[PDB]
Amino acid sequence: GDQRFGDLVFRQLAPNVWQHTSYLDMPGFGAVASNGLIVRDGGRVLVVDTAWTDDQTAQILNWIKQEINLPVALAVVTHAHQDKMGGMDALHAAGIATYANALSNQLAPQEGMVAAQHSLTFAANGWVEPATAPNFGPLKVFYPGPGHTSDNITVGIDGTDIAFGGCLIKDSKAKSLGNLGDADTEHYAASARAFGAAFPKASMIVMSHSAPDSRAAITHTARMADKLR
Amino acid sequence: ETGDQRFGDLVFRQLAPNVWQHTSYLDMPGFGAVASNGLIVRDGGRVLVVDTAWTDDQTAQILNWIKQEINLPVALAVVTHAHQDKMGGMDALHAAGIATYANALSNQLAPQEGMVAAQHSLTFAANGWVEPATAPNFGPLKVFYPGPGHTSDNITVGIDGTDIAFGGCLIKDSKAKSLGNLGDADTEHYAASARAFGAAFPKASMIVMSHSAPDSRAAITHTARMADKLR
Ligand SMILES: [Zn+2]
Ligand SMILES: [Zn+2]
Ligand SMILES: [Zn+2]
Ligand SMILES: [Zn+2]
Ligand SMILES: [Zn+2]
Ligand SMILES: [Zn+2]
Repeated sequence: GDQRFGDLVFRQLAPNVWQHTSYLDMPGFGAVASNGLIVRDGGRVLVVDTAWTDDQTAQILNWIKQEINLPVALAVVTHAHQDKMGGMDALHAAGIATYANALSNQLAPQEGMVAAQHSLTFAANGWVEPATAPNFGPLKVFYPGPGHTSDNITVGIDGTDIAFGGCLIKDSKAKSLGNLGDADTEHYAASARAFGAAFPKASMIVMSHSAPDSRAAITHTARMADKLR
Repeated sequence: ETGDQRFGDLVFRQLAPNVWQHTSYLDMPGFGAVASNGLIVRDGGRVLVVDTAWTDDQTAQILNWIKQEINLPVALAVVTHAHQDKMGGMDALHAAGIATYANALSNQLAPQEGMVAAQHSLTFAANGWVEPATAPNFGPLKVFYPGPGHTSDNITVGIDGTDIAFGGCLIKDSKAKSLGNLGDADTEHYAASARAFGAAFPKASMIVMSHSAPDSRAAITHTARMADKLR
């Protein structure tokens, strides 16, 4: 089911949804995968997360041209770290409208990232303010609270079984929560639980640094996070 | 101390013709007391409040002093993050009929932090400035989100037409040895957030903060210098 295309891997998850995967060598870790999503919505394609690099991100656009052949209407990026935002220039070079949590955009310069063009804001219950998410189609954006980072956001894919936890969620086989360097250890557990509650019927949980898992990934992550506080 | 006024457990100091600092104290028997400061602003025929006191009773004491001393209606309050010193008195504000505003994030965190949420949520652009439709009829209050620092949700307030800017718990005074309550702090971004506050209110010469008396702009650069060491 995996398709190799250059140094990237693509996996179809549903009739209109694919997972993109890109790799970066990290000392002591070796080659580290990061996953995002590609969604076909009518005559448009919507992207969740860049690849680690601009060149890899341009390859996502090339793959889309070959396999889907619809224009990319927008991309949303799920926090200000390299695996999610490292390829912003490739999107901007291509004239693609980009969106991130306002806070991600504010942190981007400190994090060595290029800010997205547009900022999302959120209600007190975590749901995106819809005026700030123009023509997002099936992408349903939820801010679960601080966890992996202060700015981390999540995305449900309406009309499918899929929700995307980004780097907040790890799979049920994980022994750790990954990079906690920028994490909120007090609030991480509640944020993970809030993600689950926000998308209560998603059965396929996609995440940045594990292959897709069932809903146990959410609970297992929350329980690991309980031990941080 | 001369010129300061007392009402119950609260102390008030006039900082400018239309601006007072409110000070309340959390007593922890056996140790002493922790002061927290907020602001009261007279804006023509109404009053605006920045931050509650630690408790509902203390906050009601603020409101009664306002009635006694200023005798204008309190239109709204802005609270600057979801911790007890800033939001502990929300129920008293609501019982008094005062409309309450906080960062959306403060409102989201409030249940976990044991606080009552504000009635309305403020949101912010990527440059930190409040999205104006979320802060209707705020008069001279200019609300700025400097980034994560003391907490993820901390906001700051400048008072237009005055030399005053309020850093809340983000800013410490310029003789401080440390940054104080770092339990919920963002150690990586704190220094940048402090600096961003300074740049947002570049002409403010009186810096008001939660846990020190008013200082000059030196408080900002000292805070940032201390914060640089957390990284
Ligand atoms: Zn990350
Ligand atoms: Zn990641
Ligand atoms: Zn960082
Ligand atoms: Zn605080
Ligand atoms: Zn405080
Ligand atoms: Zn806390």
